[PDB]
Amino acid sequence: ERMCGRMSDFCREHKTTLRYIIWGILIAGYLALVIAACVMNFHRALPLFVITVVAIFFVVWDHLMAKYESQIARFLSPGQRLLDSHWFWLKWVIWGCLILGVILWLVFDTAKLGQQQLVSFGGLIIYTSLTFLFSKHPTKVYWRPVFWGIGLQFLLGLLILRTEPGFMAFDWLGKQVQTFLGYSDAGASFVFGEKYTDHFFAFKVLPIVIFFSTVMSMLYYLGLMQWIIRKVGWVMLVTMGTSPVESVVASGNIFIGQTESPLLVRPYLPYVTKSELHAIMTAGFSTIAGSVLGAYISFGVSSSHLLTASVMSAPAALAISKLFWPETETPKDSRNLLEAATQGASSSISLVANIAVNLIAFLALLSFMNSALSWLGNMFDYPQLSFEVICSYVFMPFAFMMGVDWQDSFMVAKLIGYKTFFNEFVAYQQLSKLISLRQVGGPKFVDGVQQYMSMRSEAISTYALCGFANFGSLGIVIGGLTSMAPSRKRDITAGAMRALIAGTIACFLTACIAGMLTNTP
Amino acid sequence: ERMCGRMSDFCREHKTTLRYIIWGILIAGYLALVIAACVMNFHRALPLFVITVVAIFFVVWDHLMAKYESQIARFLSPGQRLLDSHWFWLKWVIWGCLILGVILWLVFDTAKLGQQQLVSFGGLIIYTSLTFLFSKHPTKVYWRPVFWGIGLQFLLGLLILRTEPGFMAFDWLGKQVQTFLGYSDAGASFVFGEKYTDHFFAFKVLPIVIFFSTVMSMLYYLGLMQWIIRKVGWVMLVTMGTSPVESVVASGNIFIGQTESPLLVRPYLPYVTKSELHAIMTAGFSTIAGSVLGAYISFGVSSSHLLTASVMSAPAALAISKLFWPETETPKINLKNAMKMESGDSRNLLEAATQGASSSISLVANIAVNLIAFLALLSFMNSALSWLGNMFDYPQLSFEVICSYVFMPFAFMMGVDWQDSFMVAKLIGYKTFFNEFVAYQQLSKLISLRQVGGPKFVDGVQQYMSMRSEAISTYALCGFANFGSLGIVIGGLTSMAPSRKRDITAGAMRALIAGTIACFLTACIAGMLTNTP
Amino acid sequence: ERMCGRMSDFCREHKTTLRYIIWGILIAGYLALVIAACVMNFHRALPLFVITVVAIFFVVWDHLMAKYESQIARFLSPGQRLLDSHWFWLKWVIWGCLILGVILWLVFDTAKLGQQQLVSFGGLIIYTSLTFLFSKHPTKVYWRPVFWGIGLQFLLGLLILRTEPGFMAFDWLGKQVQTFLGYSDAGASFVFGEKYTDHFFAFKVLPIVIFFSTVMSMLYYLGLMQWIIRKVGWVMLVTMGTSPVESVVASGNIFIGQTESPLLVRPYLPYVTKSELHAIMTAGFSTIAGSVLGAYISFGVSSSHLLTASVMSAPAALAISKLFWPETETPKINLKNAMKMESGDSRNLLEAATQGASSSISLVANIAVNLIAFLALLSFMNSALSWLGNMFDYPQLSFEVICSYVFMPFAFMMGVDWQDSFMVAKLIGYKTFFNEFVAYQQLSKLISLRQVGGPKFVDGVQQYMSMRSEAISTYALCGFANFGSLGIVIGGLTSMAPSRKRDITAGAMRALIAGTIACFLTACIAGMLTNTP
Ligand SMILES: CC(C)C(=O)OC[C@H]1O[C@@H](n2ccc(NO)nc2=O)[C@H](O)[C@@H]1O
Ligand SMILES: CC(C)C(=O)OC[C@H]1O[C@@H](n2ccc(NO)nc2=O)[C@H](O)[C@@H]1O
Ligand SMILES: CC(C)C(=O)OC[C@H]1O[C@@H](n2ccc(NO)nc2=O)[C@H](O)[C@@H]1O
Repeated sequence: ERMCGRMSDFCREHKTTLRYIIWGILIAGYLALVIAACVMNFHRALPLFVITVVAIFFVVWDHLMAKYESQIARFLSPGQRLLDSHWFWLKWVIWGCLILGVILWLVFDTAKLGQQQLVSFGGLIIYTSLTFLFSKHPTKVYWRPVFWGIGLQFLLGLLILRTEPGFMAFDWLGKQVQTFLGYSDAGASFVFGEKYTDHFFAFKVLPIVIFFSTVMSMLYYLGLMQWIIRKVGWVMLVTMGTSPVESVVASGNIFIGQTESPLLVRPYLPYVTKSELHAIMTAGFSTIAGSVLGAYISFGVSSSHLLTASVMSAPAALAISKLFWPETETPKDSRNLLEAATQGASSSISLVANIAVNLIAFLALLSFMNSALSWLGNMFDYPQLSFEVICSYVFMPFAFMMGVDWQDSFMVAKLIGYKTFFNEFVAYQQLSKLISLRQVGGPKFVDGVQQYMSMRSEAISTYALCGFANFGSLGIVIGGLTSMAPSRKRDITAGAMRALIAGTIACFLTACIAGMLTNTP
Repeated sequence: ERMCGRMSDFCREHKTTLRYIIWGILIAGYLALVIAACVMNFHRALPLFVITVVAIFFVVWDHLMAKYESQIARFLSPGQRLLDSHWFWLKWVIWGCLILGVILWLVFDTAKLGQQQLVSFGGLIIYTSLTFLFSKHPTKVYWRPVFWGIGLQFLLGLLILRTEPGFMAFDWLGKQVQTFLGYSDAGASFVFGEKYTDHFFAFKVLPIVIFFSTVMSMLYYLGLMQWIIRKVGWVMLVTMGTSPVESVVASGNIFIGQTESPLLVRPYLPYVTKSELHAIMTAGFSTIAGSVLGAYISFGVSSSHLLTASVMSAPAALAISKLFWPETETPKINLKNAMKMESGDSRNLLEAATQGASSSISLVANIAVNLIAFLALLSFMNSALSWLGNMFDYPQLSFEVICSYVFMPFAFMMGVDWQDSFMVAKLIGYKTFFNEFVAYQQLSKLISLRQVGGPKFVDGVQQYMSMRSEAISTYALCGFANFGSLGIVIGGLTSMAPSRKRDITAGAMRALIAGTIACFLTACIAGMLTNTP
Repeated sequence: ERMCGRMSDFCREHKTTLRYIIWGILIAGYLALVIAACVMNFHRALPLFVITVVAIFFVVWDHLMAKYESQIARFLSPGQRLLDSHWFWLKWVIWGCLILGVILWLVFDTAKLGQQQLVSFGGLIIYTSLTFLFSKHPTKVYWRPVFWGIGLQFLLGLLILRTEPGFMAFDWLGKQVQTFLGYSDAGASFVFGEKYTDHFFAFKVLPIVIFFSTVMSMLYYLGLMQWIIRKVGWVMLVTMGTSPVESVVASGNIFIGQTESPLLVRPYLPYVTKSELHAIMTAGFSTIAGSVLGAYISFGVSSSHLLTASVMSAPAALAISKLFWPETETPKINLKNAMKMESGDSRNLLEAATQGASSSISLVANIAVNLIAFLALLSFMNSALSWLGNMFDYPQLSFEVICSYVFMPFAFMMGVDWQDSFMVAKLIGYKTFFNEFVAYQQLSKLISLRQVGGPKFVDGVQQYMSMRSEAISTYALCGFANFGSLGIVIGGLTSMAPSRKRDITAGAMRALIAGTIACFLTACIAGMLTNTP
């Protein structure tokens, strides 16, 4: 094999140039594919052209910023110095302008809609105050994230509710995510037989976790996910104090489940601070997944309201995490692709078992609590006593503060009780039943039991229920997070209940703002 | 800012008094609620009133006993001194009186009942004698634990089986255990859908283990379980005279599985002697766990007999271990060290729940895989036996036919009559080679056949057996001693104390036989007390 | 006490005689049973008489070989010496005669069979040359194991395929294995209910794995599989001349999986050379286990071809390993040490069964989860490919429409005709990227389509392929070489021998390619001997 050795030496002589040539050949082939697709039919080939243009623009921008960083920094430094010099009096001007804008908005927009929106605004203020009062570290609170989150959720709500173009983009993104999950559905269909839909959770919801684990492992190996995390971290750090990890988690949870989303930042989980872990859990508890979203738009719940609530939850989750548990402490392996995929698979084999077992145990305990309450009520002539009715009676003032008129406070409180102590699936079933009763028509009160509730109360209830804040969710979150990062086990269980409460309050805040904006048609 | 800090400091200054007052106010409010419930309608509120009275009495009793232990010991000392002084001649009188009482009770009661009761008593004597003969150190035997264990079993059986209020009380306790464990379906149905019943075993029976493990972890963290364990262990320690560590483990094994029982004394596990380790393994084998009790009651097995079997099996295991592998060396664990139990790592409730749930994972996985393998082996064995027996004009030959003749003498000695001893032998064989779940399934089928009625002999094959034989079989099957389950238990124990690995395997096989003999002793006593239909 | 010790000592003195008497009595009883069965009805007792006769013959043969090995070696030595003396000129004559015989066979048989068989032989030559070229050490290649492996494969294929009694024997064995695993399929109904057929894969295919693992551990404890492995390994070692460890491993994979086969030489894994480690990996990747044999035969795959491929894969595996990665260092493992296989440490048979059952859990879990992930990725890939192809007015583009063209040359060289090479190419692609289960499923569907009948071409798409192509595809797919399994093998083997980790990851992909080439060689040899329908 003298010839083989000579050829190997020759290739090694021009190894870099050979690699550059082959990569250039592949790039030329991809560009030829794009150009041919455009030639045959441009409208048909438009998405591939747009994707290619965005990718090439990002590559060029990154290279240019890396090369010309010195000149850009030197040019920008004087502006930063000037801003630092004049901040002392400029902060007052900015705050005054913002207060003036809020006053104008209340005067011209909300006052015209009706009196019920001012109550929504009052509720918003009350909720913020209460969250600050019971915060873990009241003194060490950073108010910039909170105000930015409230303002951002307000703007996004106004961008999705008032304008159709804003609606279209988020609809498109949701469709893409659901289409993505359909693939794990197909794999599970093969492995568990065609009758896998008989056992929905066990044979459908967990294969999603397996597939997402696999893909995320591969994407961390390739290096795209770290680029995404860097870009998101930078933009969010300029716009808010939020750190990159929790910002990315919160953005991901908009369309991804609570159990899947922490896999976005799995490598960083051991080294996150307590506040960032609390923010991760809270962001998980205050959003719903994609498949459930499809099933809820199927039941008859409005699609626009579900989408608006899902999008608005993330800023609200971040603001409530930063207020409820501020950050006092200072922050802070795959040889090839097949290794990435296989390691993802194995991590999944651990995760799924832990999740399932914890969920079983927690639901059993909750049912026992409810049955002991029913027994105690039976001894008092009121066997109907349970968690749901205690919430139907306790939650009425909060429901009224959210904006729903007094008459409909009871039904909204009961729905929130079902949602908190039973998955929001049953809560949305009840809500759709009430919507159907209203649409069919009939007497408002049969004898003394109300049948349905106004349209506006239905919208508020739709906003309030959009979240995975239950105790089964508590179980699956604890199990999954302890499987992902065993080192932080003692820390994960510490902030679980506060995370759950923060998630529920985030849902209530989104509902408060939505009621501030929406009006009965 | 500063005001909040000042308020926090002021609260901390009076933190103890304020917290005590608030907790007392909450307790008083609960008491007022109970009082109001009783006033409104006493009959409905009777359970809550009884629970409150019992809890108050036990709290007061524990507090007083802690307060005046020295005075109690001082008052007791003169009596102990006098008894020690006069024991030299009083021991013979006590022994003679005990022998006379035994003879009188045996003659009158048993001879009135029939011959099967006398046969069961003879079987008890035979089992004890055989255990004594095949003992590790027959010369170095200490008979006091043996006699006291047999006496405690007899007293428990006489108090439950022969007294109606006790029978009703234990039946009620079993019903409550079943009802409590039935709540696992709330989670099983959610996780596995409403069709979870379609796969009965996998999506009903296994989740019960998960729920029980979580509940026991929570109770161990809180400290309710340790209270009962300490009390029963103290009773056994004072009566029989066993060592504190083995007494605590045997008392715990009543309602805790064999795998999780030694975790109570894990910190001191390396320092146990050989005899104590053998007793630990035996007490683990002889008794069943609390999780399986609900499932077995569901099949139709009597709850009173299950509960009585567990309670009587604890002292059975201890006495048989002391007779079978007597201790020949000085123990190294103090009573205070043994009794004290400290949570491994549970700062808050959620951590305890999560830890129990996580352990149930491996438990259930091993259980299911072993079941699959061993039932496949059973089917193959039956087919091969039938094929071999077809050669000799006997195609009915199977595993059951061999087992019925093999184990017949044990069933006959336990007190079962001649004709029914073969079916009990079949059950014993199923339990010995395969875990007791399948044996209990077969027993439930026989019980259902009896209850439904019909011909006792269809053509020439008996369909069901008497009620007394069913009670005896219930007692003789209440254990975890299996050939298949040996390996796992060894591994589990070896995980807790690797330093003792060489010792654990040495006494692993003999503990299984000791546990089976203990089960047979409990069954012998039950057969003696029960009366023929 | 003293009498008991004296009796124990006396029994210890005669312990060996007691064991010998017990074994003699058992043997006499078995012989008496066989005699009774034969005399009652020789027709019914034929199978048991045959089993007894073969068992006695093998026992006698083993005893004679063990006792008189020295005399046999003494007698054989002069002949070997004379052969070595004349070898200098005899080797040319033997080689020329062998080549002449090969040419005569080709001309007389293969040309008459048709052109496709000549193409199959050409493909055999092409595969051998291609493997030689891209070899780790082309200059240092030992050519004896290559020619001897090809010769043994040809001899075995000729014997089984071209002789009817041999063809019937392997069919009979396949049916017996079907029945043996059907026992497990029945035994899983208890755990997963009577509706386990609803979820075919998870609740039928995996219990087969568990039961096979249990049976394998049982047999390993007894010592039969070790006997068979020793005999086959000796047959291959006397001919080829490979090393002891690699011969034993490649001779014990015919029925053992890849993950568990190295346990045979687990103690010596850290001392194996790089070449022998590669041979172990290759023999792992080029054979299937016996657990999956039943399922594949049930789908409709021919049993004779499955068993013939399993048997032929081992010589091909070794020949390809020795061609691809020839040995350049002296092994340090003795033949006596390698052939020795330590029996299971299990105290009894049932402990071994439990150990195997507990071991199977990780294998089943990894299989399931890898299947889920990889099929999800396949669905995503197909969707993206169709989306891209829609832009060029070709939405039919997909993963299989690329595999058909990518792997076509390999199928064509194997001897398949032009028209049917694309379907075999799709099957090869499915087996390479995803496990052979899915490829065999597609093959079963095509065989069912052929058997049912109907139009050969319903449209411009072919429906089913010829019979000979089905046999060739049966041979080519009989392996465990997957991208998905490339990880698990490494993970297990590093667990067995951590010190060798750096070496294991070096020779994994080459081992996988060697396994695939071994499968293709078996397919070529099979296709050269199969006449067109
Ligand atoms: C029970 C099924 C049918 C259901 O949909 O009820 C909603 C509840 O099921 C959990 N859940 C659901 C979907 C998901 N990703 O798509 N992750 C989850 O955790 C979550 O607890 C929620 O409350
Ligand atoms: C499916 C279950 C109910 C069953 O059939 O049980 C048979 C085997 O399960 C072991 N087991 C069970 C429960 C437990 N704690 O609740 N500890 C144990 O060890 C025990 O060894 C026995 O042999
Ligand atoms: C569903 C099962 C039966 C199956 O089709 O298996 C596919 C993959 O599972 C690996 N496997 C399988 C069996 C075994 N011993 O019986 N050892 C293994 O490693 C092996 O990689 C193969 O590709």
